[PDB]
Amino acid sequence: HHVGTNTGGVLVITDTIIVKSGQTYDGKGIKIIAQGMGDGSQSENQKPIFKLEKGANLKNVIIGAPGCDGIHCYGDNVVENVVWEDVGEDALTVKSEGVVEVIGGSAKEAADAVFQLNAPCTFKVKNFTATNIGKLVAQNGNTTFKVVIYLEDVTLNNVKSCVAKSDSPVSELWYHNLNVNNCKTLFEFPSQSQIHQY
Ligand SMILES: O=C(O)[C@H]1O[C@H](O)[C@H](O)[C@@H](O)[C@H]1O
Ligand SMILES: [Ca+2]
Ligand SMILES: [Ca+2]
Ligand SMILES: [Ca+2]
Ligand SMILES: [Ca+2]
Repeated sequence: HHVGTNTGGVLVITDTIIVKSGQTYDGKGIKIIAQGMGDGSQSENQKPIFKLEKGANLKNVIIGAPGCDGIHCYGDNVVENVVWEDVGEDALTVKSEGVVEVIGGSAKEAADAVFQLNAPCTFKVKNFTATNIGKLVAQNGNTTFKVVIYLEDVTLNNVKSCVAKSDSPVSELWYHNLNVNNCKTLFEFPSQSQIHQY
């Protein structure tokens, strides 16, 4: 496990990092601390640490407290080996349509949702651990567009509300090698038949 060459460095930022289409931001293990962008509370007007435009990728960062409004993803994004040490309002939001994959990494201390889906998308969480969270995935409340969520090799500990919540009857959640400890209720969807294994 060659840890990255920026490991032990801390980057203090005062504005959102914008990653453009076709660009990959590779932090090489850098820890990011945002200043002036939010306190990581549940206040809904914090800034994102990263804005990933459509077709942008992000890898190998640690997001330190304050988690602010985390990572905004505008579709067709891969987010690989990102560690949220203390999730802010949420960890990652899907803001526009496309495929978004979170592969590797982990999240801890989400007072409410880790992943927030606000546009129709295909959303995959793979090889991921999260501890002390309200929900792993939430589709924006009272919306009825379609998301399809895949949880593959995911381990969850201490889930206060549920693994995933959606108010959309057309949305679907598919899981494969999902391990959950200390969780209220697994899935808050209009019908449990929207949830499938594979
Ligand atoms: O964090 C977010 O994306 C969301 O959080 C809340 O659910 C809010 O009601 C939404 O409109 C959106 O702001
Ligand atoms: Ca929110
Ligand atoms: Ca937190
Ligand atoms: Ca948010
Ligand atoms: Ca919230």
